[PDB]
Amino acid sequence: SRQSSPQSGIGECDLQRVNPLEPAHRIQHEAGYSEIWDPTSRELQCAGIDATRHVIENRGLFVPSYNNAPMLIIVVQGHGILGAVFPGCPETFQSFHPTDQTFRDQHQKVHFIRQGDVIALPAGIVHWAYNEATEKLVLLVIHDLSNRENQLDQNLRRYFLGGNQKNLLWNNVFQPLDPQFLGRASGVNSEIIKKLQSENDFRGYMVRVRDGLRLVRPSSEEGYEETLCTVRIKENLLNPERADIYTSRGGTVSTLNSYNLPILRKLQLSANREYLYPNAMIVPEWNNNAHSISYVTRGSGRLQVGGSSKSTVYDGDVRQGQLFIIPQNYVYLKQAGPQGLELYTVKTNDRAKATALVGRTSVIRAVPLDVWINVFQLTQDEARSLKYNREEITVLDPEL
Amino acid sequence: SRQSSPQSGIGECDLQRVNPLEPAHRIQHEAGYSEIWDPTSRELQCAGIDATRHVIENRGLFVPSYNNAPMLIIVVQGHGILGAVFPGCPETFQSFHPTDQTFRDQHQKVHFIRQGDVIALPAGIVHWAYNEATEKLVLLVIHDLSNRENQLDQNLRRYFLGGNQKNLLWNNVFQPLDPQFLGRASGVNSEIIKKLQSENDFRGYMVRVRDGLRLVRPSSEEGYEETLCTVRIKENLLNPERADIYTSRGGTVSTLNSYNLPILRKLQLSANREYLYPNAMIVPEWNNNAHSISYVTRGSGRLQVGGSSKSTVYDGDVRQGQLFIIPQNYVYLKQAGPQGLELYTVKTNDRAKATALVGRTSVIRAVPLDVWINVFQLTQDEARSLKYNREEITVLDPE
Amino acid sequence: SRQSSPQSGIGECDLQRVNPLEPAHRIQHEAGYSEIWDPTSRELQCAGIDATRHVIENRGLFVPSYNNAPMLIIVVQGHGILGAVFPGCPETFQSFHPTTFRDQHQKVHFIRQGDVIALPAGIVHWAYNEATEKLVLLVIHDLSNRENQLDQNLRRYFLGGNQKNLLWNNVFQPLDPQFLGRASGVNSEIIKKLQSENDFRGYMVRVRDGLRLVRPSSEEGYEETLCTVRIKENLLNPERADIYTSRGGTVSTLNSYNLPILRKLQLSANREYLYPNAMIVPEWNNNAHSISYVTRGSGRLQVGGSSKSTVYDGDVRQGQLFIIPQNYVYLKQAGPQGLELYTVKTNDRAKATALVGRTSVIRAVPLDVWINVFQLTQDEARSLKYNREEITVLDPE
Amino acid sequence: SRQSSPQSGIGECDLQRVNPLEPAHRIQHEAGYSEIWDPTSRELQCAGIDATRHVIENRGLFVPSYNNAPMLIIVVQGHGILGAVFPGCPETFQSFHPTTFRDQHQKVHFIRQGDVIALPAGIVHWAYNEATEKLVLLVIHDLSNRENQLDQNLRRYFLGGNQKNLLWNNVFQPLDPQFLGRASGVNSEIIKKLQSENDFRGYMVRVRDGLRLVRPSSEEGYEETLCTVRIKENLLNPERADIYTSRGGTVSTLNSYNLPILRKLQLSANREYLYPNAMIVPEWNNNAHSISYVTRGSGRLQVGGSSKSTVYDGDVRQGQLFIIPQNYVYLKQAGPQGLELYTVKTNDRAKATALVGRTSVIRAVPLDVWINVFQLTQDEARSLKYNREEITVLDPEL
Amino acid sequence: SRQSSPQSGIGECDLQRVNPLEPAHRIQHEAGYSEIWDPTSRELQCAGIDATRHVIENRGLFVPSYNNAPMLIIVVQGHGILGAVFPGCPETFQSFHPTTFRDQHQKVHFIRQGDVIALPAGIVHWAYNEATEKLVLLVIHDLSNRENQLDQNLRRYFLGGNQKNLLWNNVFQPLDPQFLGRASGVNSEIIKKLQSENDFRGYMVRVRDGLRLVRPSSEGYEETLCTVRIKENLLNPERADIYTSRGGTVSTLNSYNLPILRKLQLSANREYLYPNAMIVPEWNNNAHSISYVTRGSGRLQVGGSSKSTVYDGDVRQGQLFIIPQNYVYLKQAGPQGLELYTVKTNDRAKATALVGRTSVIRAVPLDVWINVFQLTQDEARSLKYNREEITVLDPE
Ligand SMILES: O=C(O)Cc1c[nH]c2ccccc12
Ligand SMILES: O=C(O)Cc1c[nH]c2ccccc12
Repeated sequence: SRQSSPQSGIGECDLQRVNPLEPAHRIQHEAGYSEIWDPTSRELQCAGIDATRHVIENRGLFVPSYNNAPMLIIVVQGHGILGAVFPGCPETFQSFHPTDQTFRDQHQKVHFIRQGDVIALPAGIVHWAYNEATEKLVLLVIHDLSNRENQLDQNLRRYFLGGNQKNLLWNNVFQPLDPQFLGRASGVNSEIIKKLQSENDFRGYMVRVRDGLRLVRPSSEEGYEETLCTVRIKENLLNPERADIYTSRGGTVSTLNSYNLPILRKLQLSANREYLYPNAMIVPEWNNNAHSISYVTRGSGRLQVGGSSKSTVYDGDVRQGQLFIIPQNYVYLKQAGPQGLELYTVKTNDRAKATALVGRTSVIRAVPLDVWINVFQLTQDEARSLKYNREEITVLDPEL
Repeated sequence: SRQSSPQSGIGECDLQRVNPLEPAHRIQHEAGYSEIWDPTSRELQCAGIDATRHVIENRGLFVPSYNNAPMLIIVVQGHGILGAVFPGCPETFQSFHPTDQTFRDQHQKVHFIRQGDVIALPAGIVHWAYNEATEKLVLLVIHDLSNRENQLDQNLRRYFLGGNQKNLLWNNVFQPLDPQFLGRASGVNSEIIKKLQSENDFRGYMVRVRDGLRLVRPSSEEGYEETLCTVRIKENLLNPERADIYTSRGGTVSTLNSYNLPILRKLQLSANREYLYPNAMIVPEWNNNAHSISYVTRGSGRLQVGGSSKSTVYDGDVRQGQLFIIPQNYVYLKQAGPQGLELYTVKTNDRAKATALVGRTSVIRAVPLDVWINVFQLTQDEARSLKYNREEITVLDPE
Repeated sequence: SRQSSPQSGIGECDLQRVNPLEPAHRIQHEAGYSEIWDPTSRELQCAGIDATRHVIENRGLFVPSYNNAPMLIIVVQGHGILGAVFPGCPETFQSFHPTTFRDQHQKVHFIRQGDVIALPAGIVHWAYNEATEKLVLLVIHDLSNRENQLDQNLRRYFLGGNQKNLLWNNVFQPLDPQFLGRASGVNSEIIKKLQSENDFRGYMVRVRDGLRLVRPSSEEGYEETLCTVRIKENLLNPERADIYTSRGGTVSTLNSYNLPILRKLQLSANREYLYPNAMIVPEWNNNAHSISYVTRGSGRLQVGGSSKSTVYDGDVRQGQLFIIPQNYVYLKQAGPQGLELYTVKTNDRAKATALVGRTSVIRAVPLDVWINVFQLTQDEARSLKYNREEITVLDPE
Repeated sequence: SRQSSPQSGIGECDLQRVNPLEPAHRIQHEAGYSEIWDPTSRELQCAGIDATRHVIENRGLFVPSYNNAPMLIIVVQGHGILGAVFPGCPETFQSFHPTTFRDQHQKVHFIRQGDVIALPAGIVHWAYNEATEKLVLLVIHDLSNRENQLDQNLRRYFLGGNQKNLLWNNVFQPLDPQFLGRASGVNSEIIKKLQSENDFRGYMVRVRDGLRLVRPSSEEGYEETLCTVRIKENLLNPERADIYTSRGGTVSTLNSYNLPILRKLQLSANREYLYPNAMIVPEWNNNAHSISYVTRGSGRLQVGGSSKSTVYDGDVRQGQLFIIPQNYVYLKQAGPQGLELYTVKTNDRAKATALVGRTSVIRAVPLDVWINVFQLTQDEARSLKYNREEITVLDPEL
Repeated sequence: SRQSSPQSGIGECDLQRVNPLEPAHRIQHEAGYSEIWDPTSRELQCAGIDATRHVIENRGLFVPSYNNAPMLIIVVQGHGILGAVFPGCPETFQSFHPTTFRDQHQKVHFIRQGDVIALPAGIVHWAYNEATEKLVLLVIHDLSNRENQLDQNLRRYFLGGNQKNLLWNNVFQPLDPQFLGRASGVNSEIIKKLQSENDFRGYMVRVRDGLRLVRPSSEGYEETLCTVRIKENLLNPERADIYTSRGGTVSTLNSYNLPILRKLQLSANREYLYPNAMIVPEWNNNAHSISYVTRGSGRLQVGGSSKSTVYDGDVRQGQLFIIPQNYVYLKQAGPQGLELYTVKTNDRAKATALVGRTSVIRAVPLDVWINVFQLTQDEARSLKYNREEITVLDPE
């Protein structure tokens, strides 16, 4: 129901330690593989999320599926096509030729995805993906299990329209049905339905399309179908020109919330891309209204996290390919190593905001100097230095 | 609190089986009876609902009560009068005559209910019902326990203003109170209060009104009181003319959501009525954003449900009087038997939507042909058959 | 996550007993103390709240902190200053002389007895007692609030402080002073002072010569809107009454039609003042739990629940907290000194349903329903409707 | 544009007189007629409305059309079929047999006396009368609505029709038949039929053989939500009453707490039924103009405005329209045959303020204010507050 | 005030004719020029809009200004940098070296051909051309918008500038320099530079060796409301929302795409038609349409309230045309195709089709049209079904 809770330490988010995490299981398909982070880790259970890394080979088709939880998809590498189906919307990508005959077809709009895209999809919505590039298409999918859109319980379901094998709730939805019953409903013979059920077809859930996928797509140009049915699903965060915060020699923050992408308001999710130059820092801070789930796409650095105890919750490296969860209100500091550091972060609220302890937007600045003089037993000059020594907002220059 | 959960990889809604459910327990009153579905069934626990079927006889008055959860009430049979009390609104049903005398009275608006009506009531609202007719008035009540309006825990409370019993949380709220204390508050003798407590009453919670209930109701015509206090509480779904989908020879769907009945937006519920002619079907589909709770009011059919396992969750018949629950995102197929099939369904969201696997609105059409060719290993002809063979939306013609 | 439940059919709110509660644990600081109600009590876990009574001595400073749950704060006694920081807003209380009165900071709030202050989760707040009498704050944290995505336990995360299972901590302590120093651009020895290790004054510190801040003197863009949100309203003046019955008393309600921030927080409050022997009509809360604190006097409280047996029937008095869950019927009568209560309710626009008086459910139902249900005569059923002509506050005559 | 104003204090609503009005022009069609109230009357200009009475005879089809202003349609008499088209919604009334009963189209609505129907600007609608008695539609268009970005004049754009300054036109006529034919994929002589070349039936045509529609038979995605929006509600049954005073009569209110589309449209309505000699309490509309149509009976209406002299004190009777602007005080009493009124108000959640009865402003103000303002005794002031125990509808024998 | 009306049965939008329009006036600057469409034209007064085309030369800086009306800006050609200031937001583009490379300013936006930028009334904005080719901005100001509480005329208030009936002014000129200097803490000689009264470069100035900005390069509320996206690019055929092979595309821009459009009550689209392709005949059900032809040409027919066509003729590159709410229209591309950018005066503006799968013809029962138009049943089926496209028609 709407009223759920995780499987399970005075409480499920009273974590004494957090660690960067790697995937715990790999599923092979014909045309790629899926790596799953352990859904039972305390970090993931506290954050209410699942995390998956799909790796789709060249000419690989990821079988359409729907989930019980909304998600953000980060395109980590590659480029391709994503489909998303809005039920009751007309098919507006149309070709009435020929009369390669598979070019005669009508379907819903398809989306051209590329590295740096963050794609937002509701629960219940069918989606699929196809890699048209030579390099692998790598999708990092964060499913928000605790979202109001999931009325089941705090476990991910993946319901596929097709597929078969080459504790997970992952299934071809046509399999548990009577093919004759489904056949009569669809107006097709039950042997067509047996092909939907994928009997004797063990390619997994990403299949190779040998000669390339044929679809209706716009060529070079050298009612509600216009509004609701056209909702923007993604935005690219990769261009440094898309930065919202920029400190020269320090790096960028590129935020993605419902002031940018409208569907995020319904989904109650946000994201960001942070790029740090070598040795640069993000100001120490906490998330005031959200958990943060970060994936390191490039580089490395040091992360320190503080919680409820006098002892540190984590103090160590993060590096490429790792995920890390920072719960709401835990304090954290990041510094890039010598190669820089690039992260994408999903946050469990729309309009997720952080509170800084350093810089022009700091809580230290906002409090009277004499409060800090008394609390910290500082002199006036020591407390001024605390307020004003860093003049940056959010992104710290390693050279100050 | 707001943060609750039921009694129940594995999860409370990870169901490998569902079955049609009949009531598990009957409570007999003087002027009718109440049948309760087992609240501990896995289906009900997952969907976060209770279900009750109240049968109110001729000249039967169902004692006023309030609950901790909002509800939809389906009028399965009969007709009668329903009261619902909005606190802080004035009494706008008014008679100043005479000077028999109980006709001199003021009370809030009463509602004239009939078969096919679906009535929506928030948590905490006092309501009551009466049957004027000779046929029984049958109300199917679906309480949404996981609703935000319920801050207590995932169990139904029934708090009656009167009544007496001769674990269910069903109680006459006056009984625990000190009658002297309540009488001093109310300005009445503590013996009137002991009549409110009804400690020696054997009639239960539906009482006979031998000579018929008298109230202030409009006669033949042959400020905030106009707006908030007037909120509409019901809509009738029975007329085929109220259909939103109609397929000749197949049947109708009549949907009830917040574009139809404004109070549903606040309650986060919606409802529909499906009528299938013999052997007709509703397209195979799943609910995107809600659980479904269906009650068979006439006829019979076959239902198949799929879930997360390669094996079916249910494949069998459904029959008049049975309740069945389909959780969010489970796929289901329905076909009417040889007498047709009528269902009313409550869904656990505002503007609940289904996604079809067949027909013009199908997800199959929406996806490029070549994806299906590749995924299912179909020919181009077979893929096109799959897209276009059924030209219906939602309700399938058996011919 | 967003989907949680307390450590608590036998639901967490199926309470066969309630009773008025006093705090169970006290924490001593240099400049006052903190009294905590037992967070494990069935009543508190049902209501989804934590309750704290902070007592701040003269010249005492309550170290800044933030929590995982929104709160209402009732100023039971005294007066003082309250800070609340909105991240990303500029410092608009400014002094540029001399060139610690040279400072810029956020707007500070002047608080006094009768104020109800509303703060979201995650916001840094602090408080200072200006007056000679103790400043007494009753804080109700709403743990089950949507703003709390962690679990159903309060975190108090302090910016400073140290000792003079609770999740109460100086957030600087678990960070590396050299790492935090580099980010802050200060020496690590300054960071060690933030960590307060060697400083054991607790979380309320004495300010010998009085706190110096930027405050407005006598006058004898987004900074103007979002950043200037109202955070409190005073409920004490009988003139702020919304319901008044002469010889009876007042109810002074605080909801989002009064204080806008309450809409986002999903909380409201009220102050009830009853003259000796007066009553609030019997009723139930139709969309909220109520958490009441008795600030003055005493009275009788009866609560009814799901059983034939009363859930409570007895005295309430000064200093006690009582919880009435959603839908439970209750009646209150003031004793011979009167009765003052402040109450917090777990909803935006919390509403009660009356069983007595001009807004009663009894009036709204047809007379012949009550005739038949209760086996009353017509005169008796009219008595029941009409004998009390008051709304909400009953006149002891 | 959005920023408009009428052709014509003394501002446009500083009205020294209001009168009940009758229609000023009749347009004859083949299969009925349309009666139009004078759009230049000061009352209609003030209220920002256009009022039309359409009379559709048996087997009369009112040609589909759309307007630049939203409307409330009151079914004064008869019953029939109404269609409204939501663009981009699928056709969910479907018949696949035989292999003009084989058709798909959008939902059609079965309309009857007492129905109030709400339609936005720009939506195509049409109606058909299958019954013996004439189908009588009173259409109130809200010209000043935000939905109308043109100017303060109604347009009536028909998809068909031709004559049997009003802006009333068959929209196909100003198009080039070759160009339109190419676009539609039909021969340009089919297009000439669309232009209703040589067809002079007006805008209600007779259906010689009766209309063949796909309509639900007896039962003895977005298409389910947005595309299903409720367009109407019946107000006629005394059981639907929101306010009832025995021997006095009823008020049945229609606003966005009842019919959700009204929120978007910023309109509301009500039906008032008064037994002989009964009254509606004197009052004013605090946030809307009122546009009332008398469907049955007769009565006395008095209106007060900004001057010492009454704005109107006189009879109203069946078939008359009367406009009461925002904040003008009014009182109504039924005649010896009772009085039935349907009223449109220019706001979502239109409310009135009562000078008499339990909801009155008199009750809300301290007694001593009225003692001092009116120079009454304490007893006279209590009489004023309390002599009428009714809310809104007054008992002629209280 | 909020209650206004344009300068001058009969009504301001009862148009018997519409025409494609070109600018009526050209204002030269040092580093570009501005072309203004006649604001008294019946079409523009009906639609409640002004239209301007600014052409900015290489290394030209368009002086910052603010207006009383919200606008959509179409980047017709070129690329550059646009600034927009949100008052009360912090400067988050920051350089602290050397110790004018050392500066802090608000975010700057990299604009390019195909971008549609949305700006509220009252917001200071400015633009600079990075490239060799001219930067060409087509600006549609929505005068009738609720954001304009003044009256139905555009004001252009510049922070600088001076000449090289329009309400176009350097806001510092009417101020006393001593008084403004005292407030600003600067000498009155700086304020006289602000006033620019002996500067004859106009409102677009040449920046000799490039503008020095803090901008990214080799790779609280400040993160939310201060970040609001102001633009979306419509040029890529892949951004298309409606696509008919051999016909063209429609790429729509409304508040389900770009959140700020909800507050502004505006939307836009780009239409690209292959040679001889059509958009289905239709009307705008809830807005006026203001179309600018960026490429190519075509035939446009418009119908209104009479039996006489309102317009039937060609539209060509560089021309603006207005279709009021509810007027019916048909468009066909000429032999080079047609590209249009359109601004519509509503949030979530929608059109109704007379042809194709979404048509009103399909939604109405067959027998209604059989009776209205005196068609055979086969004719009326042809009328519903002969075009199976939605919105964009295949010329074959
Ligand atoms: O109306 C039609 O003929 C096509 C159409 C419009 N909206 C639709 C949604 C789903 C499937 C088809 C359609
Ligand atoms: O812009 C500035 O220079 C100051 C400023 C404006 N808004 C702010 C928000 C937080 C901190 C500083 C500022």
